[PDB]
Amino acid sequence: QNFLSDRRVIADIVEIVSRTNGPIIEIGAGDGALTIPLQRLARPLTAVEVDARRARRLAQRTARSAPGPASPTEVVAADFLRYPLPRSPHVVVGNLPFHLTTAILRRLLHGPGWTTAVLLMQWEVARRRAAVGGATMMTAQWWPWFEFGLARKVSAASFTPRPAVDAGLLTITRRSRPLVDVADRARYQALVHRVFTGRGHGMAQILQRLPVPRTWLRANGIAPNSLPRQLSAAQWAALFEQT
Ligand SMILES: Nc1ncnc2c1ncn2[C@@H]1O[C@H](C[C@@H](N)CC[C@H](N)C(=O)O)[C@@H](O)[C@H]1O
Repeated sequence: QNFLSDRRVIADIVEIVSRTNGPIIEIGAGDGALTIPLQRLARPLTAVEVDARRARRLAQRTARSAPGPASPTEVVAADFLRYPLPRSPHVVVGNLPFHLTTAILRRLLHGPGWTTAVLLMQWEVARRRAAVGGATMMTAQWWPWFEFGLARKVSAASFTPRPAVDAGLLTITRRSRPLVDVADRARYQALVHRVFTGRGHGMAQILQRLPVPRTWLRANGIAPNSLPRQLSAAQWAALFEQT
């Protein structure tokens, strides 16, 4: 496991979390590198840590730095993949174990209540999720319900011990107005898969060899030679409504 040792990254994450509202849930709290600074935001906090011995040590540390028994942070010894997320508004934050990143992201994207997620993960994953240099199939598949932001790059030297690759700080925000109804999620995500894996050179050829009016692409501001990665969230949703 790679614990966050760079205090500047801690300050940066706390700065982003401080601009949000409501209760906070932290994934992989560890020794409390983020938990202790997050508790000073005076908001309700739940810190999740799968190592029970480490979770008990963290519960003592959070209580010691808290105003006292009468006033704070609940430390839960649990696997976040099995943790029931509340359906009420909350904010999620975490330094994710790099081998469980996509499973944790899947669990969060299908989960309720949370309005913002502030997550530390592998740099290549955070880059693809934030659509740096164009969107990937997974980003476009979640775009009607969420927005992704790349806050910063984080060197492997900012962790102890050092991971094999660098990291990225990713923000995710739940759209208050979804672009596609959640009931149509599986058909929407199937269409996005079909376009990213379809044969053809460019959108005009891809949409031809697929099970769309020929005037549709240019009327929606899409160049016929464009690649699926160049489409915006609004264009994917218009394509879903069309098909
Ligand atoms: N599935 C899980 N659910 C909740 N915690 C996890 C899970 N898997 C790993 N853990 C913990 O996730 C943490 C991930 C670490 N990269 C960071 C820990 C901590 N925030 C620190 O920076 O001090 C480790 O403390 C792991 O023990």
